[PDB]
Amino acid sequence: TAEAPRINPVGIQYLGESLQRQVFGSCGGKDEVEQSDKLMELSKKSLKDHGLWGKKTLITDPISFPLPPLQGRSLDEHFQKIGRFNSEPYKSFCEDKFTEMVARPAEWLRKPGWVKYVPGMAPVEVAYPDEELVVFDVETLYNVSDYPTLATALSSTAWYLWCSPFICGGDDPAALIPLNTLNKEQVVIGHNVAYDRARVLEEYNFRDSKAFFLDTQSLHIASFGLCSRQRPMFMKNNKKKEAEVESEVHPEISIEDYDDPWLNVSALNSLKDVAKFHCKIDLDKTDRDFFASTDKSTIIENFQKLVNYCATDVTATSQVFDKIFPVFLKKCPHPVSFAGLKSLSKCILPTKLNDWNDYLNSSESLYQQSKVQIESKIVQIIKDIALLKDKPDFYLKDPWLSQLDWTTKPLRLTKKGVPAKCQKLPGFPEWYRQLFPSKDTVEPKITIKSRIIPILFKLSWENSPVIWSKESGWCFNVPHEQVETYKAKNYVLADSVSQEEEEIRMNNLGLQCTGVLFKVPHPNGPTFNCTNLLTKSYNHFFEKGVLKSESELAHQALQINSSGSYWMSARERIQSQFVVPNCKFPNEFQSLSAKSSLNNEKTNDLAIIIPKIVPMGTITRRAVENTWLTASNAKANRIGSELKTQVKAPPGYCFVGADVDSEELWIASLVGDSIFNVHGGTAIGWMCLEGTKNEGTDLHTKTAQILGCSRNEAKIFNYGRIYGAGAKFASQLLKRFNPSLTDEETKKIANKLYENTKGKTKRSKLFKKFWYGGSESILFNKLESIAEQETPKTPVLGCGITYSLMKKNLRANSFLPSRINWAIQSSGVDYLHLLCCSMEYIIKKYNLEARLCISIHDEIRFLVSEKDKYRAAMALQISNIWTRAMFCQQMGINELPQNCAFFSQVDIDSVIRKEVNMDCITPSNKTAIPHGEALDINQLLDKPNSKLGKPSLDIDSKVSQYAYNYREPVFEEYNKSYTPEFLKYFLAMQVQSDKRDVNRLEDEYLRECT
DNA sequence: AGTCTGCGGCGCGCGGG
DNA sequence: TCACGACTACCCGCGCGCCGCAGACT
DNA sequence: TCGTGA
Ligand SMILES: Nc1ncnc2c1ncn2[C@H]1C[C@H](O)[C@@H](COP(=O)(O)OP(=O)(O)OP(=O)(O)O)O1
Ligand SMILES: *P(=O)(O)OC[C@@H]1CC[C@H](n2cc(C)c(=O)[nH]c2=O)O1
Ligand SMILES: [Mg+2]
Repeated sequence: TAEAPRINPVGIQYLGESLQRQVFGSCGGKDEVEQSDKLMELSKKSLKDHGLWGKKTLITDPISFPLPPLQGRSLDEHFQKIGRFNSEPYKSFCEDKFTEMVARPAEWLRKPGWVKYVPGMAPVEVAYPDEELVVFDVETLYNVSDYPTLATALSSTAWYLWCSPFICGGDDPAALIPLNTLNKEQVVIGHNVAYDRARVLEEYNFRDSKAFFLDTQSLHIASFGLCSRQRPMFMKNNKKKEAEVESEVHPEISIEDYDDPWLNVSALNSLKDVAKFHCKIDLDKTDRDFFASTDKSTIIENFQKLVNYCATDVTATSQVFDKIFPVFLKKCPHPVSFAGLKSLSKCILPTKLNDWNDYLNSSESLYQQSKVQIESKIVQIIKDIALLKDKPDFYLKDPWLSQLDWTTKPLRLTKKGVPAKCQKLPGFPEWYRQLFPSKDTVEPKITIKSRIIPILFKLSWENSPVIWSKESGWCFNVPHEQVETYKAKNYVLADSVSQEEEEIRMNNLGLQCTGVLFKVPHPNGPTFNCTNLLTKSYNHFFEKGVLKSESELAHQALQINSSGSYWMSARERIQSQFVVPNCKFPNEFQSLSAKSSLNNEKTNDLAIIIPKIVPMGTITRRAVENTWLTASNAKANRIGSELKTQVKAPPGYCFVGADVDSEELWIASLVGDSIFNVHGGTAIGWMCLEGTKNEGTDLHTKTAQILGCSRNEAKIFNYGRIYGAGAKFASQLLKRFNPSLTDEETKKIANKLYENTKGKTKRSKLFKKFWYGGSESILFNKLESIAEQETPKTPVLGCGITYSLMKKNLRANSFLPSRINWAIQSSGVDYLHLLCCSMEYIIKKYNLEARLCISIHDEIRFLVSEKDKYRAAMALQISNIWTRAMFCQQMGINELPQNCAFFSQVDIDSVIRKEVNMDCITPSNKTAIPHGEALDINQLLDKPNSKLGKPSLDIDSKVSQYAYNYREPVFEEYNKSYTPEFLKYFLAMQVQSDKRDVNRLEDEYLRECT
């Protein structure tokens, strides 16, 4: 009949028989069972205390379908052989690189194209360099055009120079450098090589390239570290640098080297700093002004100097790479990292030109037109106050008008005659003079966020006028009789210095002071000062009666400067993007499919953008790019927020994408559950695996429904709790989420939640400090135990830590939390690398037409033709199940839950938007977009023509030749340090919920020790 | 020699991911 | 009685206020 | 870099 589900002692389902056999082979161990009775008693006690024992779980029919066979007995061997197969030729080329350098030609010849210089022979004109490894550099004349001007390259036996046709003659500046990328496999090394890659001619194809661009910066980022932390690690480097610069003489003993030894090891990212650190070479940068000139005639002179400078940069980059590369190989010895770096290096974005131009024009025009009107409105009222010096009593009476300073500056005479020099304006108000930054300026310069406009439009708080003070930004006067009442309302009293100072301004005019000032609350209640009134998060107080507007214009001035913040932030970066149309280069836009099959129909507009991505830009080996990974999603009231919508696929092609769900939380649950050897051993693991995203019963949704907030807000709350936060901080976030809640209530909720979540703490001389009585106590204790280790490594792949963060380098100013954050975030990077390697191998094996388009952290997208659309999704699911199985096998568990094995939904679309059923309507864009589709696993299986085709035997024959070496997992050497009786006693104390029991257990171990 | 009179780098608020 | 001990993490760029200096007429 | 409890 039908198959029977497999359930462990907790109500958790495992995979079916066929999938178990195909993935894990045959593995069964009764030794886990042998000690499991003790572990199960402790786990049972915890699950009974919190209330999770006996609760219902989701049960689903088993899934079984055939899978491609593995290439090894275990997952580690299979991934090792695949990783070596993907990266073999380039890895051979990168090693055994030349050490000695070829001398330079005495004279360089200016002629268009590629010229080869070999010592002892005449120069030769060549079409391509045609070499396995070169070092490369590009220079551009950026004020005139975006296209390159000259380039040079160094190889093992020759020197090469490329000169543009523009400088030789003519007036057409559009040209690109050819390198024969499509037909020859080669490695190109260079600092910030993403800039250089966008200039190569053969890169503008939809077909996959055969060249690997390697970046020295990312290698320096990953190994030897840098001052990434803005204040903890970077400011220190800056202060020691300015101390070295100022005082030329160096004392024998440094003043603070003992406190912070790590200071010596770290270095800055810019290539000059890397060169002077590693290779002790000084580089001058003076020539960069010559390429700012707007005349091609100046480039004709100083040609020799510019060429020699570029060659010097090439030599410096080569000698820097020679030092960096072996240490990177020593830190990260698994081939999967190298293959993943190669995969992440190459990306492409297709788009259209006229659409881009229309988008830019619309956004800019609306932004300027919105700004001008409100500025004019405010100038018009300032003019009348400017003439109101006469009849001083009128401004004297009004408190806001009284707050204005109406003094005037007298006139100067030199030799009894007026200089009329360095005089702003003669005998005009002093406040009005400040508005003008220069004499020549005719109209006052006034803008939203200026400090004076909350006076120009009168505004009140609790029907009380606002007054500015030196120590406290804004304060409203409150009568004495109600002061305790405002203390009841939790309003904070003003500082004593300001209260003493305000008496003089009150007693002047003969006015009287019958009240004390009360500070206007900043969003943060304690020790924060309010500065600006038109800022966001003041909108809730606005129109509630907490803040009163006598001027309706303020409301308009609030709507403007809130519909146009994003465009103000990003207009520069967006408008400066480099786009290349198809009409300029007709022969280069080539389809992904090998068979063209005609039907081009002379497509009017196409364009390609090459994103400039640094693959490793953080201590946690994450990638950086300034515009696209930091692009905002579409919003109804924000002008120009449809950026990612501009990417479109060419006809006959589509985008297939996926996103990982609850990644870091799942990794944390796994590393917590590793000790028990059973999935769901901890309470937080059971509260992670309780349900699925589709049914709506995930952990984040439950947190959202308990706290009454959105799912994103719950995500912020949970991640902040996990990395380490405070109850006051969490209560503050609850105050942001709902403005109608009294502070004491939020504090009470935060305290009860944290008391249930974390639990109590205990300090003992044998067992150091540990947590007990909490749901996530074991997860924490394991994290601090692994953070303290001498040589920390990533649990999955054994990647080492940077030199700067090592505890030997730091004897003061220790940074414990960064290590905890680093381990998990790095594990996420390892997940991404495994996904990319598996997808590449499957694509190459089954001859699918596919190429990676973009990968924003968890999110991954591909460009796939119409015929192969479902096959890519099938490959994605296979990649996901392999990656999850590898993660479980490394920790010591040989089983996997069924619910978390596969992606929830895989989406097929034509443009880049977050959800397929989104209209994406902005103030600039008034046209709806047709919907795509999203499929789960069953809807993927029942569709026809979604199965893989016939394989190729030669690929397996090539994979089979590589070798495999056994390695012991990282947690085993950690566990062999501790003796088993100490382990059983430590766990037995960690499960107790009362302090007296823990004391008794400690004494019982002391008696057993004898 | 005095007498003011601008001025660009540094740092903090404030938004995007 | 002191010994921790605190504390979301990883990134990007723009606008306004402040200060230690350069520069044009007595 | 001051603050705090068991
Ligand atoms: N406020 C945040 N604080 C710390 N880390 C964050 C934060 N936001 C996002 N991240 C980190 C942790 C996330 O697992 C990871 C990916 O972002 P995100 O997609 O929002 O989480 P997620 O993978 O659980 O989404 P989902 O489950 O809906 O697919 O980056
Ligand atoms: P955006 O699409 O919103 O974010 C994409 C990725 C997800 C993870 C990373 N990230 C985003 C945000 C908003 C954050 O605060 N911290 C992150 O690490 O960027
Ligand atoms: Mg996600």
